[PDB]
Amino acid sequence: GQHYLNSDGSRFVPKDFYPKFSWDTTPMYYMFGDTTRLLEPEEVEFIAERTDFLCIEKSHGRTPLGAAELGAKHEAAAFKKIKPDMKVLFYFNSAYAWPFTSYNQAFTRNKIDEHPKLKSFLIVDPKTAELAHRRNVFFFDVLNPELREWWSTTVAKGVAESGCDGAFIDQMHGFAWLRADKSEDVQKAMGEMMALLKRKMGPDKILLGNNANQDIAKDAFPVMDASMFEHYNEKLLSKESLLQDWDDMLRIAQAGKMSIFRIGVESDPRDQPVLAKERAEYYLACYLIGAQPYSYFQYGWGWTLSSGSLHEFPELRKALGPPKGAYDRTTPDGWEFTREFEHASVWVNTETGNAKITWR
Repeated sequence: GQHYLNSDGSRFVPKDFYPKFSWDTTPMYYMFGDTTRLLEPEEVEFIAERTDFLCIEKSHGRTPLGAAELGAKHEAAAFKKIKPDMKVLFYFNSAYAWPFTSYNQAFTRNKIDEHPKLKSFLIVDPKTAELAHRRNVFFFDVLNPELREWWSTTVAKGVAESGCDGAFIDQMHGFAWLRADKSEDVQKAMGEMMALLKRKMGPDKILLGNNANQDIAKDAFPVMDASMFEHYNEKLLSKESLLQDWDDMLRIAQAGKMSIFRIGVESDPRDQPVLAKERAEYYLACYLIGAQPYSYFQYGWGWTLSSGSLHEFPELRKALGPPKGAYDRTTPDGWEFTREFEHASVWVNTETGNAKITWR
């Protein structure tokens, strides 16, 4: 146990700028924001106790501070006051031009025409010859090289201005379904944009891509340091998808990269805190079956500060310890999986949705 071991027994060698990792208890990642307010010191303390790795969300502190990147700057400093080594990521979406940061302030129905260069970065709906939009939120066009340059510089500027340790990039699809004949170009362009960002952030900055395990992100994945399994709907929590997760988590770890295995019980088949606490054992088990060095669990029922980050799920605080080996698929075509850790025995049936972790 001198070095962290992937489930294939190979050694995981982290980069110097990675967050802390340990198997002592479930390795945790947190991600949260609140448009309406900053964290109270007591809330910073609560989260800081439970994680070394978090991300501030897309709108945090927008109302009190006026711009979401100042929310990120505020919390990054608050957390680092407590744990100077905490890793705090700045959020930026690669697809939706959410107008929550100063950087994106022009991407509104009433301002965009006054910014013709920024407007030219956006997808046009061929059905209207006007900007494509989702409730008047416009769509970056990754096929536009000037957008790739602007966006990657902007994100790097947001990481620098906020004092964050890197970036969480949301979305990898580049709206490929809107230009499906160019899907391969979109995937290639996305990789180009991420490589620009990775370079522009300079050394020692973490790049986490959301859902970057998906084939659509293959050109982006190499320059990423981390990828998140978002489990954003029921299909992604199927027994087949969970087995794919576990396969992907090994591949990610073998690449020296980190994974975030994120669960929002809003996507559970079944009052969210009660449900979340009841399902914690099952979803933790799903993570532990596939867990690797420098993989982290995120748990709650959404993305707001009030969506789980400030609740105690006692399973997450129990001693876990290093895995004693890879999971065992109890029968070759069945959906029961077990795995042993130094302080816990995991059993899960992903066909039926039942699990039991026996804490020793």
